[PDB]
Amino acid sequence: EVNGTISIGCSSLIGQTLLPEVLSLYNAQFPNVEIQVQVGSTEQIKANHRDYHVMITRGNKVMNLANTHLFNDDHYFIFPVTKLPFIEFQADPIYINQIKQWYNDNLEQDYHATITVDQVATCKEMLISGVGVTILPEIMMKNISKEQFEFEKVEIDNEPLIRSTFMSYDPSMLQLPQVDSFVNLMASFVEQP
Amino acid sequence: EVNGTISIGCSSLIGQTLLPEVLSLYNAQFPNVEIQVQVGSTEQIKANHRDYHVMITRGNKVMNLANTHLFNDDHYFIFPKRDDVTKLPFIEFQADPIYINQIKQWYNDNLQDYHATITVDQVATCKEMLISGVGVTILPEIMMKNISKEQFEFEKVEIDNEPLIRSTFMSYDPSMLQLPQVDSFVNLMASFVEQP
Repeated sequence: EVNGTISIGCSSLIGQTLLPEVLSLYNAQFPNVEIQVQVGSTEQIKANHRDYHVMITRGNKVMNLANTHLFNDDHYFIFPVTKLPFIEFQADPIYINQIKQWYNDNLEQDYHATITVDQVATCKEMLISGVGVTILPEIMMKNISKEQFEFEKVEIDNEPLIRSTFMSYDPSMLQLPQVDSFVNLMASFVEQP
Repeated sequence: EVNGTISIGCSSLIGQTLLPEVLSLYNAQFPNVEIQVQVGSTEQIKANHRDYHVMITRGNKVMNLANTHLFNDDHYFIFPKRDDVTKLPFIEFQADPIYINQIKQWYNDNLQDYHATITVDQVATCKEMLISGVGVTILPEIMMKNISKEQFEFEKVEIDNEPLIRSTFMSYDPSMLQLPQVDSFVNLMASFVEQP
């Protein structure tokens, strides 16, 4: 009975972790809805906001839209250290600067990124294949061998480095049944029992 | 010693499969080279070709560049462990239309009419959608690692028949070979893709 098209734009990391799980529920409850997913950078998604009924991004609340905080991720420094290449991914400069500062503080030498990549997913695969060491958000940490790697929680002044994920939309869109459906499902999905 | 910076642009699927393996080798041999990787659509990459010293894309050779064929992928139709499979949603990814039309055609021939219920941009998302039980899909074989052979069956895609294959290419401006870090990367790829 609910049946249009919903166009979702989200951070790339979300598209390989949260979103498939969410879409399994959604499609099961609303099978007659056609789903389009586009992934990319937050800044990309925000730039293209008009293409999307709903955006899921990382960083901060988006301007002139409703926002729902979905969750926070912790971070882990992952290594087989000063001599190994650090793999840096692309994000807003405040967050990268927290990681740089942490590396400078808790390691001996100066932070230098030998390899820089767009996406966290690529970064993780670079890690798994031995290219170097990196820091990951914990939601990206599954299927990394606990035998080959060590995991150290990243804290700054004894407070975990965290990143927030948000769902953003124009409240007016809730007039579209298929969108209202997705936003409500999502309010439920992000609560913990 | 080889240094400077190399800027690589590739298809998104390549950044999770081939490229880490290649970059482990490359960084081991040429530790003083700074590496930048950008992933995306073959369209996107080719559009931004001036940001990149080297591109690795899927489809066909790129125009006004040197091209090196790297390899070919087979394809598998993947579904929960089967002939009640047309009642399940099919997940389509974005690629050039000839390629997508082969997949559609094969579906129509071998199964109901093709209809994508979920469409996503990247093959990797498509695979994670598969793993999470959203539906069934066709994947290139290089994307099939870690898909539980306990939960899923794998059927090879053939068209008259003639497996459905997709080609990967490395493209570059031959003048770039004057940059030692680029000449290095390209020669390394030449042997990386050969098989013992």
